[PDB]
Amino acid sequence: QGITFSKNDVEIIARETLYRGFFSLDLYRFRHRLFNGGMSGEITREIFERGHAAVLLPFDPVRDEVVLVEQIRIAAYDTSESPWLLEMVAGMIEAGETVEDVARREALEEAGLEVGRTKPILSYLASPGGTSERLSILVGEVDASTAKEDIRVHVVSREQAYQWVEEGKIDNAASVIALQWLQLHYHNLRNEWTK
Amino acid sequence: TFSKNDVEIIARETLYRGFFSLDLYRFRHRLFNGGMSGEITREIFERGHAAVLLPFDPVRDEVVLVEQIRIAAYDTSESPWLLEMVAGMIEAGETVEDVARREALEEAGLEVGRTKPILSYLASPGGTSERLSILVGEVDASTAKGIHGLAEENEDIRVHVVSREQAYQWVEEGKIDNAASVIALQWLQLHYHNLRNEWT
Ligand SMILES: Nc1ncnc2c1ncn2[C@@H]1O[C@H](COP(=O)(O)O)[C@@H](O)[C@H]1O
Ligand SMILES: Nc1ncnc2c1ncn2[C@@H]1O[C@H](COP(=O)(O)O)[C@@H](O)[C@H]1O
Ligand SMILES: [Mg+2]
Ligand SMILES: [Mg+2]
Ligand SMILES: [Mg+2]
Repeated sequence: QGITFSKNDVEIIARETLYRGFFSLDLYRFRHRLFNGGMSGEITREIFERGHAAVLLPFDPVRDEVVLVEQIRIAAYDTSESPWLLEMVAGMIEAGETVEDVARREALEEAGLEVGRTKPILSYLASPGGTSERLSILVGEVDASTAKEDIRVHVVSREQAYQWVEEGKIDNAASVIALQWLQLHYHNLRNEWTK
Repeated sequence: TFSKNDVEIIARETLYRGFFSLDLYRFRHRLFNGGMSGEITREIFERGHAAVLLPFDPVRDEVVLVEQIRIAAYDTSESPWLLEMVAGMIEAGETVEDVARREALEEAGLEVGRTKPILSYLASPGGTSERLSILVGEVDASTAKGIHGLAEENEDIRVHVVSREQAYQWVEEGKIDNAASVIALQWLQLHYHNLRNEWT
């Protein structure tokens, strides 16, 4: 069951740089196997390359609270209520860094929070038709009574945060995914982290 | 509280123009301490916006997934073939619901009955403007068969009819790990009881 093909079923002819700045835009030139047999001809796709990221949902299991960070994301401007988004702690992963190391470090730099235990939520591709970006989300144990780019730190109840997902007030993929996951898993998580 | 009035977009400079575009946003914005930032620049991948349809069969408690290659998955995935939702770009002049219903037919051979909005999200707003709007669509999952996709767009698509339980377990196992599908299936895990009642 599940996916039909493997990495061996593609031929990446070229990854040609279209733009080289802080990030990159690459033209992938490739062929790939067809479900009915044989290979495609050459196909090209423009792919935004910005490396990958670690994401941390800071959850206080004693108080049933989430810590959110607020900062401007200018790309949200054209389609959003405001470009200041309420987000998860997150950071890009640089060479040799692990997801958990980045998540724990960014919790301290962005929320002023020390993380205790962590558990994986999931790792997802943000928009794989046009970008390679993968983001790996952890939930991290925090004490939301602990006090601390231009960031403002918010502490809200889990119920409020999830209601803001339902209402569309929180609508960035990382936060939606993490908070939907929390809504599905928080009972067991509180059990585990308050035992 | 800040709003768009607290942002000055000085310019958007097109850095690359092809099928998609890369723009440099040049801007200033207020700071929480009450000042105003210096000039900030961000490279923003501009690819327009998308419609996503979660095909749900409420009689059978089944979902229809589509399988297709996403070459950008190659560097970080076991395979670049992904299990995904029906989805398409919204071209100038189109609307979310019409695109969602049309792609359901083009990509999975599905006629869609009722639809309900799930949510609209920004895929990765640090680097792209892309917003995707997810609908759940009422389908008869037994009608999804075969290979679809338009060869004019080099779409080669296989359909997978599975139980909702199996689809969500694949999210848990990492076998479904693209944002649209994760968001849709997590939403469905939270709402399927009421939705099945609604559509019964
Ligand atoms: N879209 C972008 N274009 C150019 N530089 C960026 C972009 N996103 C992030 N950066 C740089 O990376 C840093 C960290 O970004 P972030 O992880 O979004 O806080 C920023 O302070 C910028 O120096
Ligand atoms: N990253 C991309 N670069 C270039 N064209 C693309 C890209 N993604 C989608 N397309 C266009 O959309 C068709 C397939 O769309 P989709 O299957 O929705 O990604 C392709 O034949 C192209 O015309
Ligand atoms: Mg960050
Ligand atoms: Mg599609
Ligand atoms: Mg299509």
